[PDB]
Amino acid sequence: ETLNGGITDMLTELANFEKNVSQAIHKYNAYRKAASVIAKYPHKIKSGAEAKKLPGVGTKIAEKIDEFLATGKLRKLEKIRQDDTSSSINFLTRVSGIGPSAARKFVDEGIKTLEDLRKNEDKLNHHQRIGLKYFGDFEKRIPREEMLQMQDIVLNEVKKVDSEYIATVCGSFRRGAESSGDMDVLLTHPSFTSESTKQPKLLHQVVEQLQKVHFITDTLSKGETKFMGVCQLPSKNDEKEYPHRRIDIRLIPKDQYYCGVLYFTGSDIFNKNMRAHALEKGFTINEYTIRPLGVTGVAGEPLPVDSEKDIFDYIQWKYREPKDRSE
DNA sequence: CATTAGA
DNA sequence: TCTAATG
Ligand SMILES: [Cr+3]
Ligand SMILES: [Cr+3]
Repeated sequence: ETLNGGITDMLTELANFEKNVSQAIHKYNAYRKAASVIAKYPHKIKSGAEAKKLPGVGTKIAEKIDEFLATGKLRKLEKIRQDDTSSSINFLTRVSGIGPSAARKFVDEGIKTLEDLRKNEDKLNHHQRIGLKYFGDFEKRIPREEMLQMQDIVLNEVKKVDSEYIATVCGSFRRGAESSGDMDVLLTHPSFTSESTKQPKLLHQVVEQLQKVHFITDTLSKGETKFMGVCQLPSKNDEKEYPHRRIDIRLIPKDQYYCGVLYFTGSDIFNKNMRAHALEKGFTINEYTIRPLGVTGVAGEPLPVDSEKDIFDYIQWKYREPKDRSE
């Protein structure tokens, strides 16, 4: 957690580079299990050799460790951090829409900067276009004060269209967070569960609603169960307009909400931990359900859920307010 | 780890 | 169809 820091961070920097700037999925995979393993190790790595005893730890990384241990740096690390092309890819990727593949491509093309991207808005797809259009605002945080106002409106039209709609703003927001990065809304309707073969419109209805009133202003991707947009709070009585903000809506079988809700609310650790527990408590938790284990090794048979509570009750735990679902 | 775009 | 990009 800190004894092995520098090794782990250098290592991940090592990993992420083969992954993006190069196409070294393997090398890249390599740096991670190592950076993972050296993370666990309860003692101060003193030398490569020492490290080396480890699992996944090879000659290659070992060699790494020493230079890092010995000198407060790493050239390869110092040469990449410097490398303009490489840099370039790391940069371009901030463009929502831009992944490594694309990054590289554009680079090969000569497109390295933001401006480069403007000059060739053609070479870009709608997504990317957007991305590009909302780069600053996309990278900005979202004040809960704002989280509140958005949530507000959103629950309004939801309700407005059909009063039989259940929305919940999951995530860190849900979890009290003084700030968030994009709002996620979990949706469901009685009229849609596991088997009841859809009602795409279900989703449809609402996005449409949101647009109609100006909530949603773009569309990144609209599907029958998963919309992924952009939003903006009606800039008041002038002098102050709201920045563009990512948003995502999702349909869900009424019959699989709460798990989902439970789930999406995190925190990553709260989940894992709760989940781990469910294993003792003779169960299984996953993003959609909760099945009772059968000694044979495994089992199934999704237990019925009407609230965040059922799941809790199920594994006989203390209801944890989302506030303190931190871990 | 599943959903969407796109070519 | 496969491939990329989000989450
Ligand atoms: Cr990206
Ligand atoms: Cr998200």
